[PDB]
Amino acid sequence: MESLTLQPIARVDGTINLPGSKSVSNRALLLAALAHGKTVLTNLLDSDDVRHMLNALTALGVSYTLSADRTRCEIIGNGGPLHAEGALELFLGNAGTAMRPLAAALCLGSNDIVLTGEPRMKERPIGHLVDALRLGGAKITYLEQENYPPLRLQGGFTGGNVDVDGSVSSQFLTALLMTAPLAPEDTVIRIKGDLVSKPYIDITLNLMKTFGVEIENQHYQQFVVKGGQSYQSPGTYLVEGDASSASYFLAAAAIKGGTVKVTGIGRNSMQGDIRFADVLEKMGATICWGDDYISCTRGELNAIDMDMNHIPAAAMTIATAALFAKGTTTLRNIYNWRVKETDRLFAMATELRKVGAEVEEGHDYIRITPPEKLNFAEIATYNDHRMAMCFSLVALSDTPVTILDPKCTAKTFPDYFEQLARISQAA
Ligand SMILES: C[C@](O[C@@H]1CC(C(=O)O)=C[C@@H](OP(=O)(O)O)[C@H]1O)(OP(=O)(O)O)C(=O)O
Repeated sequence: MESLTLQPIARVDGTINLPGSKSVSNRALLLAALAHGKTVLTNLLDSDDVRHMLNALTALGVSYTLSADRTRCEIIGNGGPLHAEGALELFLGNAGTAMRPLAAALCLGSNDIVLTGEPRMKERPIGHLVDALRLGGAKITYLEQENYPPLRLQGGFTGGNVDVDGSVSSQFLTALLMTAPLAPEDTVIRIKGDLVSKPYIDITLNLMKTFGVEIENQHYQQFVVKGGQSYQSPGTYLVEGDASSASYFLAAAAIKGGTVKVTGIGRNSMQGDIRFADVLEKMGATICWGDDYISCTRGELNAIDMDMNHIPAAAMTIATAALFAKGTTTLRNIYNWRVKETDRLFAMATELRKVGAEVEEGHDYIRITPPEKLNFAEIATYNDHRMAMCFSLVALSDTPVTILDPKCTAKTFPDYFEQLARISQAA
């Protein structure tokens, strides 16, 4: 068991050029692979989730080249649905943005492919997506627990009337949206009830349009898609910096700045997590917006009580930032934290108490009352990059913190600790 100990950080200040967005990167790679023509992606993220998508594309026969730092990728589009037979196994780590989208996309035409991943991925739900794909004609088999990967895909999604549950993950709808345009028949996707993580759907539609396809969005309750379309290379495409990864650095400034500026995202970003900056502002920090940067400057930090369903990833960062705020913070409507890299409500509550907070772990919310002063803890990270990054903020205090399995940040941000160190100042 590897670990990293962070000594107290007296002040943070500086500029971070953000690693590429994981959400945009994996959507762009799959759309580029399906598209006609050569796509050149720049500012692509190099992290485990992207690497698993790249390996899957290699396995499927897609040709591409990567620059030395793996942030520039020249992809030769397949000009249509990807194919493989013989129950070829694609190992997808714990990448939801590879597992959910490929589970749908590979249902086009005939195929015989198995999708699997790390143990935790076999515990992340996918039944709502499988139900929807089957309504459209796909043949899908659960090889282990019903409603979870691994899956054996045998093709057959032709389109039609498809209902999909949007209450647990927006990724199921995302996967259907990217797939349906290439199906032979038109598809009408009806959302059953609620839709969580709605901003990620806007990221999907934005990327689909960049690749030549638009659909009819009826108030997010129903989506009308014309079949028989084709994705087309947009030529060179710049991947946005990752707004979820930015959250740690902006929160660091709100706690212990200084001014921290992150570049690669700005007021025009398509990512929902730039709204994390509005939460810091509500807590008392000062935010500056640019075309290609967001900056945060220390002001004060007051507790808040907010529904965080629109920024589930960055919301975790408020849970540790809350340790430094005045008052009790409550984060609501975040049930799906439970079905991600780990059950994040259980994990966040457990680790927060270790550094001294009094915490109520609600079924779909968390309430945090900070201690007068933090104490040292060895933080468990649950194979979850975000637990490691969130708890790194404990060091913006008088106490060091030890983070177990620090390399788990590689899921989306291999260089996280060096980047936090870059803005950490002793004076
Ligand atoms: C969970 C995480 O990020 C998810 C990425 C994502 C997307 O479509 O790009 C949508 C959200 O999932 P949901 O709709 O289920 O809330 C995010 O939480 O990772 P993932 O890609 O493995 O699912 C994360 O990085 O924290």
